[PDB]
Parts: sequence; C-alpha cells; structure tokens
Amino acid sequence: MFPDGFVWGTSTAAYQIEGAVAEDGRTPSIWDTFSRTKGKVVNGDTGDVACDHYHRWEEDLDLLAELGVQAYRFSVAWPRIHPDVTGPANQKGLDFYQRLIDGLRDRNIIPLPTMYHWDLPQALEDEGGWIVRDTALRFADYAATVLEKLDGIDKWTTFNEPWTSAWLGYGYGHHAPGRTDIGAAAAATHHLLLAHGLGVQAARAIRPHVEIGLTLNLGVLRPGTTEDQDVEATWRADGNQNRIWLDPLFKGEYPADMIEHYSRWTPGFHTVQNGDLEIISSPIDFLGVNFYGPGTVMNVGREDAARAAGFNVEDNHLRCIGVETPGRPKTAMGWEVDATALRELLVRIKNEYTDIPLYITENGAAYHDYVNASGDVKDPERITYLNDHLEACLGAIDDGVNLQGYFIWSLLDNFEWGFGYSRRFGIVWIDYDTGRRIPKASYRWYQGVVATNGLPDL
Amino acid sequence: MFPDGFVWGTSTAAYQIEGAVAEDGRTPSIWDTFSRTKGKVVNGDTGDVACDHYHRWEEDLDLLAELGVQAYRFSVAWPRIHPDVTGPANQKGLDFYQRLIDGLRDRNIIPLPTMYHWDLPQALEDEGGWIVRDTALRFADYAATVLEKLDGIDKWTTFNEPWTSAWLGYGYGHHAPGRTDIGAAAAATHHLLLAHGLGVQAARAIRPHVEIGLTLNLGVLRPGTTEDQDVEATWRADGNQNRIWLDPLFKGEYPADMIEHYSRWTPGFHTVQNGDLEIISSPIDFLGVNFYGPGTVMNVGREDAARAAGFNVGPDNHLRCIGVETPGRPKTAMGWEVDATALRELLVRIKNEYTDIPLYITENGAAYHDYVNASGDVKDPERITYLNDHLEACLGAIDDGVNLQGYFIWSLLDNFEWGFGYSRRFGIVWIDYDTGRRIPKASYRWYQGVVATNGLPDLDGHLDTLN
Repeated sequence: MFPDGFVWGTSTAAYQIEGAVAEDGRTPSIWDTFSRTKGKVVNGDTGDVACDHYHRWEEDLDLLAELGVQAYRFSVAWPRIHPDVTGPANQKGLDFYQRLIDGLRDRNIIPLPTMYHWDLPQALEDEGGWIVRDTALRFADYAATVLEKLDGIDKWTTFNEPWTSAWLGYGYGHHAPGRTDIGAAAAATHHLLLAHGLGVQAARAIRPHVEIGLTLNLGVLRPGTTEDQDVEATWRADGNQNRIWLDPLFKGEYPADMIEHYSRWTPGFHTVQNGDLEIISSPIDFLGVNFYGPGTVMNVGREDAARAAGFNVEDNHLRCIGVETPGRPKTAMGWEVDATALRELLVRIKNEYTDIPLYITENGAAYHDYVNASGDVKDPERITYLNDHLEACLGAIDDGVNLQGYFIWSLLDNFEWGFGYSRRFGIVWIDYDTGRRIPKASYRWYQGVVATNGLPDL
Repeated sequence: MFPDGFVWGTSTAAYQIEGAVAEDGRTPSIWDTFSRTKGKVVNGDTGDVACDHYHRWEEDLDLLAELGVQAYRFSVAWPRIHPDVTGPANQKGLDFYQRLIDGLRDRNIIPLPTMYHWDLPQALEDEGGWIVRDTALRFADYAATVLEKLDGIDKWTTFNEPWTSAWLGYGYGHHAPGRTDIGAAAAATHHLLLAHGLGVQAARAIRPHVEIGLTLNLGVLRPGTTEDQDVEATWRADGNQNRIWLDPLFKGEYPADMIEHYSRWTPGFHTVQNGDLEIISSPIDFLGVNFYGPGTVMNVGREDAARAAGFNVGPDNHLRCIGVETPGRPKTAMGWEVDATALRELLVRIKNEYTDIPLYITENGAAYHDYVNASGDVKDPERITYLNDHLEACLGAIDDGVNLQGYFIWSLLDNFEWGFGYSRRFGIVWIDYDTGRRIPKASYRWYQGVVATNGLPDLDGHLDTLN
C-alpha cells in the first residue's frame, strides 16, 4: 500500500547502544557524568557497556540485512571524533564509523548518520554548555570534520530532538546536564538551532553533494475543554513543543507570543543576535519527525475541571497540565496511544510550514518484554502500535503529505536515558549481561512489512 | 529489632514454579486447561515449563539454605498426588515432595506445605468443580493421603486464598476454571471452607501432633467518601473480601447481611447443610495472612462523585460497588496501590474482632519490571522499599499486641503470575526461563541480611549501595 520508493528503516543513538565509553580515546560526554551522578538514573545505570554495539557492530549490520531495510539511522559520537574539543580529529574515532558506513553500503543499506544525539563533551559543558554561544560554534567545527572525513554519506542529520537536549537538560533537569533553569533552556533553544544552521552552512561548503536536515520531536496537543483558559494553555505548550522550532526553521523568526512568554528569564532569547535567524532558517532538504503520542492539555491548577470533564490526572512555567483519557491505551512510559495524532501532525507540517520530503525518523513504544520458556520474545502490543501508527502514515500519504520514509525506534533494546535500561523500545531483545541479540515478534512482523512494502492484515 | 523466635521465610506455588505438567503421570489441573484456552493468560502463556523447579528442586533448596530462612512455604500439587482421584496415590508424585521435605529438614529449613494452591484436577472440575459438594469431600480424602504419606511436616496449610479460587475462578472468570456465575462462586465459597474444615479434622485423627491452619487474602477497604452510600458500599465489599471467611472460621456463622445479599443466586449459600458451620469453625492453630495493598471503594454508578472527590477512575456488578484510585499513592507493576500502614490495620483488626492465635504473613511482596544488566545483577530498590515499609508496619503490629510470629516473602522465584503469565515478576530471585538460570536479586541479599540480623537495616542507607 506504500509508495514505490518508500524508505523503510530503524533508528539508534550513539551513547545508547555503543558502549566502550573510554576505548579509542573517547572522552566522557555530559551523559557519562550525568548518569554517574546519583539519583539521576534508575539503579545508577550508565552507558559503559549497553548493547556493546562498538564491538558487535557487524552482527547488527547482518540483522539489518536480514530485516531488509533500505536505510539504517544512527548517531556519530562527538567525544569519539573530537575527544580534544579544540584539538585535532581522533583517527580511531573516524575509522569506526567509516567501517560501519562501508558495511552498510556493502549490504545495500543507506546510512543516515546524525551528528548530535545528546552526547555533548563535558569540556564544553563545564564552560556553560548550550547556554553559551561558544558551544554552538565548536559544534560547527565538529560537524565540519565529520562532513569532510567520513565518506559514503548522501543524507545528513544535524540534531536529534533539540527540544529534549534543551528543556529536559537545562529546564527541568531530567536529562543531561541536568539543570533546573528556564533561562538556560531558552538559551539552549537558540544555540542548538544556531548550531543546526551552522551545520547546514558547513554542509553546503564542504559537501554541496549531500542533503541535510534535522530531527524534531514535534507534538500534537489538544485542549481538554473548549474554554479560553484551557485552549490558550494548549497554545503555549504547542509553541514550546513545535513553534519555537518550526517558525525559526521555516519562516526565519520566533513566535511573538513565545518570545513574549520567555521575555522574563535570562539569558534566554536575549542571546538572539541580528542575522542568527538567517543562519537558523538555512534551507534544509528534508525534515525528521519524532512522534510517540499526543497529549490532552489544560490550564495550570485546573485539575477539578479536568476530572469534571471526565479525565484522570518540574514547576509549571508553561502554565499547563497534561490530563489522561480513561479508555486510551498507555505504553510502559505512560504515554497515551493515538495513531490519528500522527496524521494530524504530518498534515499540519504540510499545510502550515514546509512541503519538503518528510521522514518519520523515530516511532515506537516501550513495553515490558521478557524471554519466555521457548526463547521467544512476544510483544503483540508493539506490533499493534507499529501497525496502527503506520495506517495513519498511509492516510497522510493519501492526504498528499510528502512522506518518504519511516524509522522504528529502536533496532535494539537500549539505554533509555533517565530510566536506564528499565524501558525497552527495540524490536530486537538484548541480554545485557552477555550481549546476545534476540529478534522479537516485531522484527519478524516488520520484516514482512518491509519486504512486501505494505501492512499485512492482522 | 524483631522478636527472638520470629520465623522468616518465603513462599511459592505448585503450578507456578514446578512445570513438568505431563511427567510422571501428572494430570491436567484447572489451570492447565484454563491457560491453554484462547486469551485467558497473557501471550498465551502456560505453566508447562515454568521455573522448571521439578527438575531444579535441589538448586532452589540450596538457595533457600543460603538465604538463611527458618521456613519455606510451598504447594503440594493435587494432580501430581492423585491423577485419578478415584484411584490410589501416585508414588512418583509423593516421592518428589517427600524428597523436597527431606531436603528441607536436612538443610534445617522448616517445611510449610499447602494442600491446595488453585490446582484442582480437571476431572473434578468436569463434574461441577467447587460448585458441587462432592469436590469438598474428595479433598478430605486427598488431605488424608498427604497427611499420612508425607513425613516430617509439623505445620500444615489447607488452602491458599479461597477467595481467589472462588470469586476469580467462578464469579468473575479471571482465574481457572474461568466461569462467570455468582451462585457458583458463592457455592465454591462454602465448599472451600467446608473442605478446609474436613481437612482440619482429618489432621486431628491422622496426625494429632501437627499444627494446621489456612491462608486467607484479606483486604483493607477504605470508603471513598464519608457518606452513607459509599460507606455501606464498602461494607458489602468488605463482606465478600473478608467477613464471609472470617466469621465462619472464628464465629461459626456467616454474616447475616451477606446471606441476604447472596440469597438470590443459586446454588450459593443454599448448599449449606446442617452442621457445616461447626466443621468450618474447627479450631485452627494459626492463620496465614496474605496482603499486598488496600483499595478505595465507592458505590456503583458513582464515577462522577469519585472524580468530584478527587479520585481517578477507569471507563454486571453484583456487589454494587466500584474501585477508585488515589492519584498520589505509588503503584506496583500490577497496578496495586502501595500503603504499608494498611497491613498494620488488618493485623490489629484480626486481633480485636476475631482471633488471638499465632499469625503469619504467608504472602507479602510486590511486582516490578526487573532486568539483568551488563554487570549481571538484578537491582530492585522499589521492592526493597516495599518490603521494608511493610515490615516496619509489622513491627508496629507486634508492638500493638498482635500475635505475629512469622513472615513470608512472595515469592522465591520469578514465576507464572497466573493471569499475567510470566510478564509480571514477584520473586527475590530472577529467572531466565529459556535456560532455567537463576539470579538472586538485590532484595535477596537485602533479605539475607535482614533474616541473619533479625532486624531492619537503614532503608535509605542500603539503597546507596545499589547506586
């Protein structure tokens, strides 16, 4: 049912699956130090070993080959390429990824590498991190090195979810580096987008050749009630989630109301200099989209109207709360499931912002899997999840949205950040103590979807 | 911190850990046929292989000895002992449990076997199951067989959670045999209690010196509001959960208000013949107590007033009452609300309203989503936090004057969690089912110290060693 040249695939990160945090001269990133700080990650889990992808890379390529995907999305580690941030390129770090790229090209699998998947070197974090403009500058120097040295790449991705690096990392303190400062996150918002622009600019100079875009975790947010108080609150969360990223990238300006909302904090958007938006709005070839589930939104301190509307129910700077729908399915993360939201998102991007090729670079869900007596890992709710969301994509394509790809998160059960290894997104099960790869029911089901280029009827 | 002769232990069940369902002449139990039915258990799971404790019994005994516990609860499988109930005892079945009991005493661990843990033979179910009276009689013969032919047992248990056997099995259809009939469950209620009573009396004649009791899963139910409507709705829910068991056992009568409530369904409590209540109320030496957490109760069709009060609610009802979730309180992997202070109220209530006999927490524990890490460990801090808080409440009960003389953690092994298959994990020992491998969790090492020191270490301090 899908188009002729539809790109199937699956996504991973660097820190989440690679491991070998010290091998070949790799320096500790912000997640090395954040995970080793107590109370930050469940059970004090770190990414020292993880899936051990750094050694078992050739096994994972063969899994991709047997799965039969057209493209494999992954991340290149900043601390591997430039351990010395200002210093020269570490050849050992460049050799690992080139070998990975070459292996993928051998199996006729298109590599889609990401420059930044939240693993910022600690040395830049000590000097302010994304709060300061300097870090955005030395990303471009990192980006340029990876743009020039690594060959065999046609498509590049600058950033993976700038919202999470900034607002969870500096705003709420869930992710690395783990600060609780609004002005710090609003500053990171600009400098991440700026560093994206510099990455795109670095691309067009070194490699006119290659297409380059970025990955965003955009959200679909719905008002719980139709009152002003609740609808306006939905508009604030929408702006923070989407519009403070989409408007700069595709219209060269920040939203008026979000700038007005974030006018209070410092540094924040005081770091916005004249000419930055022209850098940020550098024309990109494609847009990466990360969706999981929508969110019913109401105003802050509006719990009674929420419960009176039939719903169920870290400082609220956005002045809005999320509310739960009783009947709606949830994942192991606690996120609601509604495939129709993915359609609403892709159609909105088509209409309001950009008409460039779109790729679902990250779509999946956590479920509590286990190896049963026979040795199989049965996850029917993940298959249902992937299937339901893919029929939404079929609808978006029927609507006329330029959707040219889909990527399942993830290939492997990985280090799920704040929750450590206690949440599993992969379609391939992992025994962390041994490093064994057990394909789940999803892998087998997805293999049929990929090969036949369409969804089998369950 | 705890009393001197306090008995620490841990509990298991027959069908949940043993496996080898079609070996040595063992016949299908109700959970054999139930789990093999379409869409009764998660992912179509059964107890065919399970923890493979039937072949790995000696390994688990060694774990029990290394854990340092004074006792170990387990279930003796009815279908393994009497494949055909009309027929004689399967010797191969008897020798498995005798060798297990011998191994327990050789490792100086007190054996506390349970006659019935929900594995009623399928042949008995086909003839009505616990609905009919003859099933209760056939149990007395079964109890007689095990009481006689198994040596080394000082403390016996007749039934593990009659409520779950009756109401989840015959009333709501969530458990084996899977029936949805109120009269059937009310009948099973009486015949389970009757089978316990006959089992107690059978003990007095065959093994005079042994102590015997039963295991009940009692609940602590709080009214959602202070209105008459919800308080009385909780009183109905309390009758089903607690009082239609406690009053027959310790008062020798059914609660009048519950008899009036259940009179409309047949067979129900019309199956009560003359002199049953005296059999049911046969004096028992101890009472097994199961508790996992409380539940807030409100009247039926009162979802709106619940949300108005500040609760969360989801989307027949013979008890005419619903459950509501207090949003603030923590949940386990099951979804059950955690509140250790409720266990203290339950124990004190049993002391005041009913009996002063020795009590044992035969089942207490929680389910969480454990995982084997790169270091090979299975750290479960929330389970340590759970057990600690509940043990702190036990020390309160013991201070209050409650005759609590023991404590058993559910469970020893990550086993077949009935309806939820292997997807939910309760144990203190992780299980790799595909190989059969066993990995003691952080709770095991925590409990190992608690049992050894006979007291609770600092909770926040011990969590620091698990990072």
